[PDB]
Amino acid sequence: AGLSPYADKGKCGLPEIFDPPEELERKVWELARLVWQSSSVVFHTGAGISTASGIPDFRGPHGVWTMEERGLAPKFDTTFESARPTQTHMALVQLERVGLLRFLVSQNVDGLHVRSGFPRDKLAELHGNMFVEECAKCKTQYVRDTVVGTMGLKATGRLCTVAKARGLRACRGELRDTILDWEDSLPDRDLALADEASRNADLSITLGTSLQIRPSGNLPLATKRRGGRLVIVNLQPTKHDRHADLRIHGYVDEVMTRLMKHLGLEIPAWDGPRVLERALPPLPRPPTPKLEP
Ligand SMILES: Nc1ncnc2c1ncn2[C@@H]1O[C@H](COP(=O)(O)OP(=O)(O)OC[C@H]2O[C@H](O)[C@H](O)[C@@H]2O)[C@@H](O)[C@H]1O
Ligand SMILES: [Zn+2]
Repeated sequence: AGLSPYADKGKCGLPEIFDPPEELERKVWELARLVWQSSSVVFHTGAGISTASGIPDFRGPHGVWTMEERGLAPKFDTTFESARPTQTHMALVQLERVGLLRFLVSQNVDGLHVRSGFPRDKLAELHGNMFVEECAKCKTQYVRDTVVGTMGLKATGRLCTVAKARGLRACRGELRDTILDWEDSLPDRDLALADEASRNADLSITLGTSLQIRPSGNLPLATKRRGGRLVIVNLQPTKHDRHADLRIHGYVDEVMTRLMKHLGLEIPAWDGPRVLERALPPLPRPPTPKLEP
């Protein structure tokens, strides 16, 4: 970690919980009905959906902050550039393709949602993206193929190339990274879209986040606030466990694989990094799912 020293990293290293198989099976069927029936589905993702790609989380038993409390560095089985989207990442791509996902709110800086092919206009990256730099003068973002090279909103060394003055010159503004440091204000645009999506959802589903950061972790509560349903999928306890209508303790890849199977949808294969700015028009709404035995 090349971001500021900071006391309050929240509750780290709590034990993991696994729902027994009968209960897990019933819960994922309930999740499948909810997703199928709801008019406006918002997913909230954190670091737990990228552990299967080899990227450690922050507050899990081997998390970056957990290990830091005992002086150790975390283990990175991949670099950000070489990380591959998980089944969860690709399941979200497909749910968006078939009109079963309205918006995706992510706290992850790992760049995997964009790189999986998920459309940027349905994505809020609340804490940054290691691959994205932004012009300090005109606010244009650049999605790079490789990590921009700084963190904590510093200058990257590159300048903005967007044409200005009838195309007689470039903006030349200073490009800076988008990775927030501790206590930085969230990106205005992304937060406002995320809060709007949550405020108008009838279903919010959280995946692999302990929900300990504010305001990011409080956004799913806005769904519950208007009488919509809240689902939390996580191995550890989360801050907002007491507000969930449905709580699922299991491997997020297991949950999402079973969910897609219940919806009658294939999880597509990833074929290398993409960047999709705007969502395509949806595929046909899938055949009506079969229900639980
Ligand atoms: N395969 C898995 N399946 C289900 N749950 C999992 C899995 N792997 C890990 N978990 C759970 O996944 C959860 C991940 O929780 P946290 O580690 O706090 O990550 P955040 O995304 O909420 O952290 C938010 C910000 O805080 C930081 O400062 C950064 O700025 C972050 O952006 C754990 O509770 C694990 O049990
Ligand atoms: Zn610019």
